[PDB]
Amino acid sequence: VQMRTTINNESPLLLSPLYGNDNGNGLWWGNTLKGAWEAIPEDVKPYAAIELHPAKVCKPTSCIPRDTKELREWYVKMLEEAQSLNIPVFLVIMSAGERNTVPPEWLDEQFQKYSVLKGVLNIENYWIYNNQLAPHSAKYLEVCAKYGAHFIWHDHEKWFWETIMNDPTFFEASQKYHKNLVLATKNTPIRDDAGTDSIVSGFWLSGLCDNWGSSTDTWKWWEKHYTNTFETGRARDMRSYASEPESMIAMEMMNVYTGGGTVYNFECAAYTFMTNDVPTPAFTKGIIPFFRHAIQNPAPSKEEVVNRTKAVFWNGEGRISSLNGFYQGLYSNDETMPLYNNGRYHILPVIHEKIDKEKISSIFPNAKILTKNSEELSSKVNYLNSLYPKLYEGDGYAQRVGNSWYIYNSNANINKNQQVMLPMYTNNTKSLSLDLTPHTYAVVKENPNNLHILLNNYRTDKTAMWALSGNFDASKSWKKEELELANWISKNYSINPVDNDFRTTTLTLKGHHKPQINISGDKNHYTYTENWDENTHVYTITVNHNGMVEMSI
Ligand SMILES: C[C@@H]1O[C@@H](O[C@@H]2[C@@H](O)[C@@H](O)[C@@H](CO)O[C@H]2O)[C@@H](O)[C@H](O)[C@@H]1O
Repeated sequence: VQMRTTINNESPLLLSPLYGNDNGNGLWWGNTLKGAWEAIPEDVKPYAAIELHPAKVCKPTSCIPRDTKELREWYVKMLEEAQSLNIPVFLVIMSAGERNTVPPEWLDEQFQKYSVLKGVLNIENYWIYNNQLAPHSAKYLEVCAKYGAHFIWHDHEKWFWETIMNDPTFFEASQKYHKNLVLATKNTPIRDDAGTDSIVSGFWLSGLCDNWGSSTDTWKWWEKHYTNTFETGRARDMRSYASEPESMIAMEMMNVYTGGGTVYNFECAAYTFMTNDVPTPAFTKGIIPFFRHAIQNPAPSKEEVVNRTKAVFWNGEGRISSLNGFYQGLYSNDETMPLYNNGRYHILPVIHEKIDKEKISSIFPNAKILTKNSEELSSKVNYLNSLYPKLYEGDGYAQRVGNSWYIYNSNANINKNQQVMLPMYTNNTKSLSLDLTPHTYAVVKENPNNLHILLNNYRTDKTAMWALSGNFDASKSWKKEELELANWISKNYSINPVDNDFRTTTLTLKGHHKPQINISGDKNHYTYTENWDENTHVYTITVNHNGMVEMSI
C-alpha cells in the first residue's frame, strides 16, 4: 500500500492543531479548517497536516475521547470538510487514559472513505497510566499499517516510555509496523526532558519506529509558574502559556531536529498557531522559520546519528528512570526544562531493555555500551569525555552536526548572555565566536568556500498582555475567559506585536580580504555594524535584531 504521508529527514512533518467545541461551528479559538490550511505557507504545505482534537466535544471530560455518538459525528463532520478542501488531517483518538475509544473497525472504515485521513494520535497519559493503552495503541497501529497511515504517540517521562515498550503487544507491533509508527515527546510535566529525548530517539535508533519527534508545549511556562519574560513574583494564569519566548519554541524544535527527529507538534495553539483564523507571531516568526530550515536542510539521518554516537546507555541492567542525576555534568543541569547546556555528546541514546545487548552491538558496532553497573560511571563525566572530545570553548550551547554548528543561549528565564568560541573545520575562517542574548539561536554551515549564518532571536514583549485587567485563571480553560484572551491576541499580539526592542548578537570571524557579505533578514527588524582588522584578518559583525538575520560570507 502506498504511504499516505512521506516522513523522513528529507520530508519532515509539521502538525498544527484545531480543537473541537461542543457548539458554534464545532471548533474552539474562533478558528476554521479552511483558515487553518490557509495559514500554512505554500512551500510548507507539502510537509504539513492539520490535527483534529475533539477537545470540548468529549464527554464527560473535555479532551478525553470516550466513544460517543457525538464524538463520531464530530470526526465525520470534520473529515467531510477536510476531504472537500483536500486538507490532510490526523485525528486525536486516544488521550488521558481513556479505555473506551472508537473501535478499530470504525477507524478502518474512515481510512477507506477519506483519502485525506493520514493517521491518528494518542496524546498524554503519564499522569493516568493503565495497562490497556499500549495494546489499544498496537491495534490502532495495525489499522494504520493496513492503509499506509501513521500512528503518532505523544507522551513523556522515562518510567512511562520504559513501561510502554515493555508491553509485549506494543513491542511486537512496533517491530512489525515501525514504518507507520511515530513516537514523540510531550514536555508538559516539567520532568525528564533529557531522559525522554534519549529514550524516544533511542526507540527510533533501535528500529521500533521510523520517525520520532515532539509536541512542544508552552503550557510548560505555566507549570513552572513563569509569567512575563524574566519576571518573578507574579501569580500564573493562562497568559503564561502565551509567554514562552517565540525563538525558544524553535530551540525546542532544534533539539529534535539535531537528534534526527522529523515530526513537530505544538500546544497551546492559541499562542503557537492561530486565533480567529489569524496566525500568531509564535507561528509565523518562531515555528515556521525553523521548520523551513528543517525542510531546506535535512535533519541528521539515522545512519548519521548512529555513526556519530560514541556511547549508548542500555537499560538492561537497571534503567535510566533510576538515575536521576545522569545528565548533570554532561549536558542538562535541569530536566524540568528542555534547553541543553552542552552539545558535546549530542543526545546520548538510551536503549530499551527489550533490545538485546547483541543487537546494540550490531546497530552501534563502534559505541561503548554503558549500563547502570558500568564501573566507568564512577567517573561518569571523565569517561564520556574520553570518548566525546571537547569541540568548543565558552558557556553557550553548541553542537557540531556534520558540516554545521547548531548554537543557542541555554538560559530559559534568566537574562544573561552566553558566549561561544567555535573552531572551524574549513579555512573559510579559523574560528568563529558569538555573543548571544537569551532566546537567540544560530546555525553556521560551512560550505567549501563560504559560510552560511542564520541568526534568530525573535521574542515579542509580553508586557502589554500581562498588564491587562481581568480573570485569566487556567480554571477558565474551555470557557469564555479563554476566548476573551484569544480575541485579544488576534487584535493585539498578532497584529501589533511589540517586537521593536532589538538585542545584539556579536559575530566574530578570526582569521577569515575584507568580506563582502550578503545579508538579509526580517523587514525593519535589524541593523548592523561591521568591523575589519586587516592585520589580524578579524571580521566582526554586530547585529541588532528582533527576529531572523541571514548572511553568506
Ligand atoms: C489530556 C490532554 O488535555 C489537554 O491538555 C491539557 C492542557 O489543556 C493543560 O490543562 C495542561 C496543563 O498541564 O494539561 C493538559 O492535560 C489537551 O490539549 C492535550 O492534547 C491532551 O488531550
